[PDB]
Amino acid sequence: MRFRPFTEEDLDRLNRLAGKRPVSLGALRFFARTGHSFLAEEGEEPMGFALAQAVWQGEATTVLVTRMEGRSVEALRGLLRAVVKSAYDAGVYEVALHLDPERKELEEALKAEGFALGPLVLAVRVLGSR
Repeated sequence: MRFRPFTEEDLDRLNRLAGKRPVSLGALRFFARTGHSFLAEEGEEPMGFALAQAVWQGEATTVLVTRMEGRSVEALRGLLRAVVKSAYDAGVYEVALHLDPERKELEEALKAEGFALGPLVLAVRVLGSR
């Protein structure tokens, strides 16, 4: 298992991991530039990815993970660790992401990597695209 930044040449790798929610090249390019996004692979096989960016919240920075995918707890843990280290080296105050409670592997990985789960819940109103 290894963890590294991804580039445009990794589009197919990320999309092999993305299920029915593809990653566009535009999204790949944005996230490759943040310094907080990574890909996991076991040998040549893609095993996970994390898309994240720094968000100023007025007094401090949160690194917000938009998306994480992973085929094993090990992959997810290592991605969490890479995101956390990129946040820590940059003096970022916290790392946040949204957990779907049915994703049991991610729940296990978050806990193992020292994340507090809840009690805040995501409230969303979808307006749609032009």
